Amino acid sequence: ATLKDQLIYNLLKEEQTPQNKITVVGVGAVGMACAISILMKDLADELALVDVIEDKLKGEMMDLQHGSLFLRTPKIVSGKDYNVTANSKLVIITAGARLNLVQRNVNIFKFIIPNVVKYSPNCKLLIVSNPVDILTYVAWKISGFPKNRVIGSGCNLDSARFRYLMGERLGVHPLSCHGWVLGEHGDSSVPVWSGMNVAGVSLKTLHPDLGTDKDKEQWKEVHKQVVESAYEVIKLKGYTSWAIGLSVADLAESIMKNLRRVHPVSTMIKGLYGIKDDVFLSVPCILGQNGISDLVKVTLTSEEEARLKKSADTLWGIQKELQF
Amino acid sequence: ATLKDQLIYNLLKEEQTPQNKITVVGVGAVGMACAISILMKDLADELALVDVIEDKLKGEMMDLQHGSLFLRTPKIVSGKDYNVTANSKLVIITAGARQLNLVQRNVNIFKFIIPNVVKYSPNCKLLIVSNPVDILTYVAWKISGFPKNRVIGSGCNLDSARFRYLMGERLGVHPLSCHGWVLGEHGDSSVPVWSGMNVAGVSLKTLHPDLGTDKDKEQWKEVHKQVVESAYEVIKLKGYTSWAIGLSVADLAESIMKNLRRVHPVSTMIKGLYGIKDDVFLSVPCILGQNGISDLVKVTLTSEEEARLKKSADTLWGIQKELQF
Amino acid sequence: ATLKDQLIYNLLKEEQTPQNKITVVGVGAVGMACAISILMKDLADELALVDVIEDKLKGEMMDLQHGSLFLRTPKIVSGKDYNVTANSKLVIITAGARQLVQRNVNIFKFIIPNVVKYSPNCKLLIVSNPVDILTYVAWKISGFPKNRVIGSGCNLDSARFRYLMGERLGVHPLSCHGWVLGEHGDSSVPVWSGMNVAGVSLKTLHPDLGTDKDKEQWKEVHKQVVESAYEVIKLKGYTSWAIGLSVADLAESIMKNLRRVHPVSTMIKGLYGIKDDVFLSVPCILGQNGISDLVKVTLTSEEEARLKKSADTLWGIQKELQF
Amino acid sequence: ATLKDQLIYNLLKEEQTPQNKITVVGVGAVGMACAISILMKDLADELALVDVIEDKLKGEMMDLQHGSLFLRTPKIVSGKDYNVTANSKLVIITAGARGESRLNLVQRNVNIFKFIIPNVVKYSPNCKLLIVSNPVDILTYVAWKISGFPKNRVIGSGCNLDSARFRYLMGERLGVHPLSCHGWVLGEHGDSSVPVWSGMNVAGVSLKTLHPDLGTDKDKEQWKEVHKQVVESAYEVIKLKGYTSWAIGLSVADLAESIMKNLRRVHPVSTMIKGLYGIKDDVFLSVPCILGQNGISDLVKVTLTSEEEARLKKSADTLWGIQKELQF
Ligand SMILES: NC(=O)C1=CN([C@@H]2O[C@H](COP(=O)(O)OP(=O)(O)OC[C@H]3O[C@@H](n4cnc5c(N)ncnc54)[C@H](O)[C@@H]3O)[C@@H](O)[C@H]2O)C=CC1
Ligand SMILES: NC(=O)C1=CN([C@@H]2O[C@H](COP(=O)(O)OP(=O)(O)OC[C@H]3O[C@@H](n4cnc5c(N)ncnc54)[C@H](O)[C@@H]3O)[C@@H](O)[C@H]2O)C=CC1
Ligand SMILES: NC(=O)C1=CN([C@@H]2O[C@H](COP(=O)(O)OP(=O)(O)OC[C@H]3O[C@@H](n4cnc5c(N)ncnc54)[C@H](O)[C@@H]3O)[C@@H](O)[C@H]2O)C=CC1
Ligand SMILES: NC(=O)C1=CN([C@@H]2O[C@H](COP(=O)(O)OP(=O)(O)OC[C@H]3O[C@@H](n4cnc5c(N)ncnc54)[C@H](O)[C@@H]3O)[C@@H](O)[C@H]2O)C=CC1
Ligand SMILES: O=C1C[C@H](c2c(Cl)ccc(NC3CCOCC3)c2Cl)CC(O)=C1Sc1ccccc1Cl
Ligand SMILES: O=C1C[C@H](c2c(Cl)ccc(NC3CCOCC3)c2Cl)CC(O)=C1Sc1ccccc1Cl
Ligand SMILES: O=C1C[C@H](c2c(Cl)ccc(NC3CCOCC3)c2Cl)CC(O)=C1Sc1ccccc1Cl
Ligand SMILES: O=C1C[C@H](c2c(Cl)ccc(NC3CCOCC3)c2Cl)CC(O)=C1Sc1ccccc1Cl
Repeated sequence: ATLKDQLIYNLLKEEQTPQNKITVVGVGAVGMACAISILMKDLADELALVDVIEDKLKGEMMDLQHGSLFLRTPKIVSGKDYNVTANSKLVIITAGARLNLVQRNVNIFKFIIPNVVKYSPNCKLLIVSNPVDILTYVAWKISGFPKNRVIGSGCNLDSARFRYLMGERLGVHPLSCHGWVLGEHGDSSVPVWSGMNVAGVSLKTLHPDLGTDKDKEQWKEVHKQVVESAYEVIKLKGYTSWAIGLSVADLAESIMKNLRRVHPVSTMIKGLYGIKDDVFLSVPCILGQNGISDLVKVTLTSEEEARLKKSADTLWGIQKELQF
Repeated sequence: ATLKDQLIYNLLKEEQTPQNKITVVGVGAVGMACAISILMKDLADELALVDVIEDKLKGEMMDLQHGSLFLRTPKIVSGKDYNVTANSKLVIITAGARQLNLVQRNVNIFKFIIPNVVKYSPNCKLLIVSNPVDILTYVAWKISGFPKNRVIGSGCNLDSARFRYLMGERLGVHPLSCHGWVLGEHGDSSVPVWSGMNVAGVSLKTLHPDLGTDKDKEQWKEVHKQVVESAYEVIKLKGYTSWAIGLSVADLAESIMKNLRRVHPVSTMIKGLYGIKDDVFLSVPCILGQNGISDLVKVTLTSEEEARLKKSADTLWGIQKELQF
Repeated sequence: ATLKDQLIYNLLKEEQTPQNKITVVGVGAVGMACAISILMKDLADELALVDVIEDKLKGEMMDLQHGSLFLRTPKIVSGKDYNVTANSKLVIITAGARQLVQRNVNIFKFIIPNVVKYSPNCKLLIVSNPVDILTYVAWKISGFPKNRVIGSGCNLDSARFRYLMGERLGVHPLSCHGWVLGEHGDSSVPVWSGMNVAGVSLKTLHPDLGTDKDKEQWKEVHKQVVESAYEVIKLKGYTSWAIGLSVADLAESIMKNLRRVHPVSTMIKGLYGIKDDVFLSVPCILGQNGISDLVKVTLTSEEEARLKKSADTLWGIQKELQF
Repeated sequence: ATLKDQLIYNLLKEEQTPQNKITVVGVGAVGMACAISILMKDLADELALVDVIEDKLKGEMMDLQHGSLFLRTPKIVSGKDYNVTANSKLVIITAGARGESRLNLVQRNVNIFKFIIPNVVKYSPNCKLLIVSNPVDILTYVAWKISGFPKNRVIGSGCNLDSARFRYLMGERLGVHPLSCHGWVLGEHGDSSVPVWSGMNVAGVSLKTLHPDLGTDKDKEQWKEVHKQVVESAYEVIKLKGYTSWAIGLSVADLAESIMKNLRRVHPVSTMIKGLYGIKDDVFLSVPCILGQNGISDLVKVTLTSEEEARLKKSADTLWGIQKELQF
């Protein structure tokens, strides 16, 4: 016999499958921050890591594995083969690298998505890789999954950054500062001024110039700073990890726990705000165990609606020229 | 009136001195992992970041600041100037770089760090991470002039954390329930205490007398060898180590900030113990509270285990006596 | 030498002052739920319990003490003497039996001076009913500034409202935003204008929201907040879990200096035409100094009238109180 | 078109089976403490409450439901009908009623279990049973016999609270946190529990090695009193507040964490100890068990002294004597 057999008597020995499994595809700067944020929030009972670079993949896995004593996730596995992803509740795509970007990542997704669907056919896909709104469509098209199980990060980080800036401006915690950034993630995002409030008190009601160029306090700058900061962190640090890692983990929480909380995430907007083309844009979504079960019908101004239609038109133009 | 004045009526324009403040010196791979682990464990009400590279420092601070919505730490500040560290309860040194050269290099760095830290937070607890951790904890203690309790070195905390994971894998039991102690000099010269290795109070050395011996048919010595091998393997594979050390440092921070009085394998002034008569810092099980190392566990070591600690102490002192401050 | 001396070497046996201490006065049904909710949220490094009934007080303390292994609060102390409360950051008053005005005042006449004596720089969190009247009583006796005297007020009312709204819409209470303000209890005010999900005003989509002409009768959501309160009392005899969790949430904001907005009772003199020393619930920024700032909610003529009537009613009682 | 339809567009109505469900049977002092501890530890996505007293059950459910804003458990349901328990991963039995004999209590609670257990198995056939109701060691057997579930899916609280109280007392004595103070109380839960002095340590330093008279009557520091106080305290809390809730509530939640999360942590819980320590009868006693998604997958073979072994055999003999006279 052995010391294990000497010390421990076994009752049953079937290698039981996990119940709450999460997969992170692309153990990059973003991917690894999502991983640690998920592990510390105790959202999964099994974490699977997938990457093309086998050496980095093994090292990242081993590093997380050594922290097991301080974690409540008993199984951290990795592999270049997608067999490690089998029966994931949530699969997060943070793969690629920081029109060429579109084309390059589409080819990467051509392999990633069919492999993911092959091992976890009833999973929820959370796309992070940029352009997130275009790649969510790419994933949805390749997977053949229903629109609810294809979730794009979209304006989640944008709204997270907006609520922080608003929070600093007012000297109130971002949790209590309510604001919504919707539409196309990035530069072309839309700040919904009407929805901006603290304790149900509309900021646009108290300050009618809110978001206009006429504004003496320059509140439009709060949205400009969301865009400026993104590029500033890239200029300073070379990458972004912590803010996106935490935001992705927050979405994962609502999904894994079936919380039914409203989040600003990229979804099939076709049929809303006059949009006709198969494009994904960020709107407030109820996130549960089935992904996006319900969508909040935000009342948008003519100006706000126009911007979402223009984003949709722009995004479709690229999407129609894509070879799957 | 501004929209802020229109929306909010002020009772008092604040501001209390920081209450549960933590400072991270060196926003490197290790430093930033300590930062995120501390932020997620809701240990501080204020986090301060210090580095020589201002661009990276500002970037790392801003990135953490954007995640504020998902955090319960209302103030994340940074700066090259140590004025940002003022009134810290715990100051963590993760400064320098990866890799005698590393000793004299990091000693020179500490000659500025430590006096600046003491200047702004004179009643703080120092948590040294930068390598050689055992030597640099002494360096910090000497420069600071702080009592032995307020100078805490990471030491064999990560070593024991890695050991408990490996032991855990071997036995198919969670590392939390697998008890083992790696003590002495952090790194290659660490000591696995085979007498203390247990699960549910059942001594593994009692059941398997060959435990941690050359004749070990199951080769349990490899569990300690793998702790050393893994360290260099992660370095070969990804280029650095962050997550494992980040989590371990946060666990120590928890006992220090919350005054938990939990026992941890950390580097402390081992003079007067195990025949050591020199001013050297080695890892032993320490009770971690609001005053740092208030008490230490007197582990019964074998003549071979004691000899290793004395040899480590002799080696470490040899370097330490030739150091200039 | 003793086994303790043989096993452990001591470096220092000094100081030991509590950095994040919380005190619960009145280990009743409400008090004990506040205690467990605080302990599990890891908000204090020391918990102190005070009561007149010494037997129950010791029993409740010992029970919590046995759970120490599963907690991250190293010191749980109790006593009829307020010496146990010394150096508290937050003191919660859940003392005096449930139904009441003049009775609890006589209880406070001793509780508050004893609390101030041992923790003079603490934040007071009043839970004891009538919460709005007793917050004034505490503020008057303590002599503490407006910010360090916090009343639970409409925190539980809004918590119940957001749950009901949440059920109605099939959305989590966290994402369902609504504000119940004014006098805690029956005379509370639902602010329909502030009611929203993702910044989308429910009153904008449904103009009949919280009126009599509402075919969906959303005015029932507020009625049910009041009805439920009395229903839980009819069914289980008391209320503990809902209030315990709500008090812990306020405690979190205070202890961690979060600066989050909460519906809590504060000195409302100078707002909505109120000229008297009365405490009513308004959205307040909660931190290390308590109520540092308050949100100036735009109220309708009817909403304002209700708050003025509550203020008038509350002052009428308060002016006839002997101090 | 209602305000809900105006505000929210629906993608799917697709209501799925609860993934991480927990059921609490008996919303008493113990039951409700287990409930709040579980809710705050974010272990379930659905909590179901069952009791005979419909009014108290509705009130307890509504009270928890109002706290939903401060919780991460989206569904809190209750009912006298066990249809509410359907698809529960873990079912906890805290259904009982605490100047009566111990034999009156056994058959009293067996009559109660004769309805509870078949109803639980009917709606959640692949669940893990966590027995709390006293005598826990006897009632875990009763549940196992009625359910027909394998040994692993029938978990009794046993000496979990006993060890939790012991580690607190040891912790106070040494001025070290209970987490860092390691000790094991095994065997029959209650008065007849066994303190395993060989396993008593801090940082792997055996206390019995440093102090050989540890736990003996010889003991100059009288460490055996640490175990006596575990028993004395139990009755003292009962004398003082009339019941015990917080300590047991937290302990049950800790077990639930290991089960729900499949942590594979070692816990002192009651399991069938047949063919171990010379016991040949179908009896459940507390030993260190590895708790995962399948319940008790493995058990730690603790080296016991002749005296320690004798106590476990005597407990087993006593427990079987009652168990063989029971009707099912
Ligand atoms: N709010 C949002 O939606 C945000 C999105 N992002 C995006 O996240 C993505 C990832 O960013 P970083 O991690 O910083 O990039 P990176 O360069 O650090 O990491 C990408 C990783 O993916 C791996 N990878 C490449 N091809 C792969 C394949 N076929 N299968 C699996 N793994 C593969 C690479 O080896 C690398 O480890 C980018 O597209 C970036 O723009 C970044 C910030 C915010
Ligand atoms: N168990 C343990 O004790 C472990 C200790 N370590 C050690 O931690 C240390 C840091 O490692 P990494 O972060 O990976 O190195 P790194 O190269 O990523 O980071 C060091 C950082 O310190 C900064 N720095 C340098 N001089 C400074 C000064 N005067 N003031 C402030 N900041 C300064 C650098 O700019 C850099 O950002 C190393 O000495 C390493 O050996 C690593 C792993 C485990
Ligand atoms: N949202 C809110 O503001 C709510 C407020 N409450 C209120 O909380 C209060 C407490 O309720 P329960 O705990 O259910 O009452 P209870 O009858 O269970 O408990 C009150 C406790 O205070 C103790 N006590 C009495 N005089 C004392 C003194 N001088 N010093 C210290 N302790 C003393 C009693 O011995 C008893 O243990 C009531 O006034 C009740 O109306 C209840 C629910 C919600
Ligand atoms: N370490 C351990 O194992 C401990 C076990 N216990 C035990 O826990 C049990 C419960 O204790 P308390 O809650 O204080 O008792 P209690 O009197 O407060 O509560 C028992 C509850 O079960 C309900 N109940 C009765 N018959 C039922 C049935 N057929 N179906 C569903 N519910 C039913 C009652 O209506 C009541 O609400 C007792 O047997 C007690 O000895 C207590 C402390 C520690
Ligand atoms: O989408 C990203 C990706 C981003 C990033 C990465 Cl990871 C890498 C590169 C860039 N940009 C540049 C770098 C060189 O010059 C052209 C493109 C960006 Cl912008 C890092 C980042 O923060 C975000 S979020 C965001 C981006 C723009 C506006 C608003 C928001 Cl919220
Ligand atoms: O102390 C460290 C520092 C270490 C590290 C870092 Cl951060 C960076 C580099 C190295 N290796 C090399 C690099 C060039 O050639 C000589 C040294 C190591 Cl080894 C990375 C690491 O894991 C640990 S912990 C450890 C180290 C050795 C044995 C046991 C343990 Cl627990
Ligand atoms: O203030 C309280 C105290 C309350 C309680 C307690 Cl703790 C004790 C007793 C009662 N009522 C009765 C009991 C029998 O007949 C007379 C008085 C109430 Cl109503 C329990 C409780 O839920 C609240 S909050 C509330 C009260 C009324 C409307 C809206 C809200 Cl939010
Ligand atoms: O099992 C229980 C049930 C217990 C309890 C309750 Cl809830 C109620 C009553 C009693 N005793 C007596 C008192 C009056 O006459 C009949 C029975 C006990 Cl003992 C309360 C309690 O703490 C425990 S744990 C325990 C019990 C005895 C020794 C050691 C431990 Cl760890």
